[PDB]
Order: sequence, then C-alpha cells, then structure tokens
Amino acid sequence: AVERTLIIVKPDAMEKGALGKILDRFIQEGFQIKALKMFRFTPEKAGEFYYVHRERPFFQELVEFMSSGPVVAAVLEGEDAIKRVREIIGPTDSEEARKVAPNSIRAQFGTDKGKNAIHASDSPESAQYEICFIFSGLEIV
Amino acid sequence: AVERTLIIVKPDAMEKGALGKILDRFIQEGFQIKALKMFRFTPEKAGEFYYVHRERPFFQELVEFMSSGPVVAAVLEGEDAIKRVREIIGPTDSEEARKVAPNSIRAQFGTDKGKNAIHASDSPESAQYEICFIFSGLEIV
Amino acid sequence: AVERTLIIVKPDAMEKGALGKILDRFIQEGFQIKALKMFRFTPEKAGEFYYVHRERPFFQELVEFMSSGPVVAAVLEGEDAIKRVREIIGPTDSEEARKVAPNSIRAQFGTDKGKNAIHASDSPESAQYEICFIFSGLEIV
Amino acid sequence: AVERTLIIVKPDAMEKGALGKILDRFIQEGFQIKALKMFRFTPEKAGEFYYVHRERPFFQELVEFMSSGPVVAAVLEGEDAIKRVREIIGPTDSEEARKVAPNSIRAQFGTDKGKNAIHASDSPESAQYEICFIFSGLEIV
Repeated sequence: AVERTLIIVKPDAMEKGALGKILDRFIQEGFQIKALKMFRFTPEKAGEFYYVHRERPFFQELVEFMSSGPVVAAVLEGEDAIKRVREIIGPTDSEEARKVAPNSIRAQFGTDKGKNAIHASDSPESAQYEICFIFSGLEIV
Repeated sequence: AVERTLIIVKPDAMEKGALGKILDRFIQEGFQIKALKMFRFTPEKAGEFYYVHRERPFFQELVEFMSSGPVVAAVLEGEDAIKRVREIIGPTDSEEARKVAPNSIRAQFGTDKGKNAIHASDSPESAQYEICFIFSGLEIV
Repeated sequence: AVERTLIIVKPDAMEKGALGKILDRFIQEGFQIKALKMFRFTPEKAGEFYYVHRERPFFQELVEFMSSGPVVAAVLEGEDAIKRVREIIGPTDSEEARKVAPNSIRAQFGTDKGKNAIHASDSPESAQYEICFIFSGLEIV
Repeated sequence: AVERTLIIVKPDAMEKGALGKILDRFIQEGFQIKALKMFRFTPEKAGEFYYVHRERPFFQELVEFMSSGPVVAAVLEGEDAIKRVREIIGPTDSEEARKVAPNSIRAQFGTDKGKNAIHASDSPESAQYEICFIFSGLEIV
C-alpha cells in the first residue's frame, strides 16, 4: 500500500552539496515529497530522535554528528515507500554500499559508517515515530 | 501515569479574550505546558484533524467554525492528564456545563454546543493523533 | 498609530507558572495577540537575538539565562503598542519595578535584574528585528 | 557584499519534479542554502506576500496559482546573491527566457508567463520583506 517514510540528509552530504541530487533521485524514483525542511538538531533532540540506540556504543558519536550542523528532512510518500527507500539508500557502511549496492545513495554520497550521507526510517513503527518527531500534520502538505 | 494531552482554545474563546485565563487555569491545576502555538486551520486541515467525525451531521459546521479564525493549541503534561483535562473542560454543551459542572472551562467561557470555547483529546489514541497533528517532536520542549 | 511589538516570557516567569496571568494582563490592556509560541533559544540564537548587547558586560549571563529553558513569545498589536507595552512591563530591575511601578509585570513576577520575568522590544527598529527573528509572516494570524 | 535572497519553487515546477534539479543548480552556482521548507500559501497569505502587485491586472491569477498547491522556499546566501539569482532564473516569460537566456531556470523549467517555475526577490528591500514573510530568524541556520 501507499506509505510514508522519513529521510534526513546528514551534515556530510549537506557539506558536499549533495542535497539537490539526493532529492532528485527520490523524485525520479517516483516518490512524492509531502514535507521538507532544513533545521538543526540540538544534541538533546538528536538523542531523543535516536532513543532506540541510547544503549549502543556508537550512540554519543551519532548524536554529536547529527547535531554538528544543519540537516534536511523530507517525508516521502509512495507505494511500499518504507522498504523501497531503505533499498535506495543502501547499507549503513558507505564503503560496503559501494561494494554491494553501487547505485545506492550511500554508495554515491557516503564516506564511511558515520558520515553516510543519509538516514531513512527502518520500519513502519519507526517511520511513524520519526515523521512525527520532525513534522506536524500541519507541515504535511 | 504521566500523560500528554492536547487542548485547543477555539475562535469564540479567543474573541472573548479568554486565552490567558484558560492557560492560567491549567497551570493552577498543576499541568506543564510542553508546547504552545497560535495558528489557523485551513478547512482541509480542520477536516483532517476531525476525521473521525466526517460522517456526523455536525461535521461541516465544526470544520467551518474551527477554520473561521485563529486558535491556540497547547500540549498539557501531568499525572492522568487526559482524563483530568476532559473533566476540567466539562460537557460539550456549554449550557449543560453551567448546569452540571459550574467550574468547568466550558461553563465559564463556552456559549453553546458549537461555540464551546475549547477542545481536548478524548482518549489516549486520539491524544497521540491530535498532538502529532499540531506539534512535531521538535516543538515539544 | 497601530503597532506591533514582541514580548518574550522568560524561564523564571515560566517556572513560576506566570504565563497565563501575563498573557491575560496584555489581553485586559486591550492588545491583540497576533502570534504565539513556546520554543527554546539555543545559546547561538539567543546571542543573535541580543546582538546589540554583545559588547555589554551582562551579555554572556543574558545569553545563558535566555537559553536555559523554554520561553514563550507573542506578537502584541494595538495603538501605540511599543511604548505602552514597555510601560506595562516596567523597569528592568524587578526590585526597582516594585518601588516605582508596583503594577508592572516585572514588579509582579520579576525577581531581580536578570530574572526579570519578561522581555519587550524597546523601539520600532528593535521591534521589527525581534518580531522577524521569532515569527515569520506565515505565523502572524 | 554577501547577501541573502529568497526563491520559491512554484507548483508547476513542483509537479514537473524539478525541485532537486533547481536546488542543485543554485548549489553548483556556489550559494549556501540557509533555510528551506515546503509549505502552502493560503490565498490570503499569497496575497499578502505579493502586496506590491495588488493593483496589477495579473494579481488574482497569480494569487490563485501560488496558492493552488504546495511550494518550496529557500534562502540563498552568497556574494551579490540578489542580483545573481535574478539573472540565474531569467526573464519572467519562460518562452522569452528560452529565446534570450537559454541556460536560465525559467528557460529550463518554465512553461509560460504564469507557470514560470520559480520566484526570486527582485531587490534588497523586497528580499528583506520576502525572507521575513516565509522564514523567522529561528529557521535560518
């Protein structure tokens, strides 16, 4: 069915000037952009956004990086969007993306496992949580 | 447990200059205001916000009224907030509120069944939906 | 003529539960609230908002305090609003406000010179800058 | 000197899927994107945004079109940004743009005089007004 998912273009991809190319990719893939904004996570908000990983070893690095500069979030809508967007961005490790998914966003714009260009919701539950964290219903148009 | 709920001060109460008194009441009742903003529903958004009532006879009147002027929404947090806030605002019919709940918000500031001063989420499920409709996680502070 | 000015309710007054009473005061004084929101200054933003005082000795304390917790900003509209609102809030030193302007907001809710409850634009030029810093034209309704 | 200007990607360019390519163009031209969001003008807001043209014959058509669907606004920052961005988008009539400025945004993505893909501030004064209309200082990051 038609679904909504969240992507966030990370500070590394922002700095590389990849924003337009990244959005264009999702447009060409046939998604509708339903919400879009540039903003900046505070460390606290980034921590809340990533609450599920608070126990993980990479947590602090992730929170700091994701609050180190402005990011751009978008709500993408389309058939099977959550699963399809995951596949489009590719594996978390940018280097591995270049090895196994050479057309993926992370292969094209990601540097490594931390500076990997982009985030996307990994499940229906996480999509619901993440979209609401960033955008209100008033912002979805 | 500690809960969050949504209130919206409606155009009638806004015009009456009741906004400060209404917020003060919830403050005195011991709630934390976690989010707050003045905005205006488009007819479309008001329709979406009230989707559950699309079948009801009052629907069009409600949507028009709720988009007829600016409103103010707040997220209220506190122990048992959802049920407590419902009780504080009182029955939907302002006139009946004056009869059976004379200290309720609707008794004090409501006019009738339509111009009844204020909205509050009526359940945990509707609270979750309504809060996200109006406020993002970024706006809850 | 009819003017617009900005107020911000500071963290001290927020913690005291004074928000509703403060807004009510301005409503009773005959002002229209044209915009309203709860948000939180980052230290960087608070610094920008107060750029004119960057040279002053109190600057760092002010910036830290104003980013120490959530605040609420409102746009107030009315005849001669800028000068009238200044007079309603009273002198910067809360203690002095109690001595020379006992009905002022700062006399009622302020503690001292730093925790002085509320901010208001001090001139037409600063009003224009401050309103735009906090609210877009899209948020003025 | 370094300046800020506003662009708005119009509903026609949005529908053509041109958003990514348009932003990428400005990135390649060496501008920083300081703010970005997808939103929708109400007819009233579009009218306010375009107040200078209220007397013009095209006014009503412009207001309706610009409120006919979601748009995307960005703040662009760079040396001589206001003048440079004007030149990049090209003449208002998309067809004339293809004739005299074949590399301009409007030549590439515009259809005619009304569906001409994109708006940009035409002067320092209008830039100041337009940026503030769409984005608060809190949204510029």
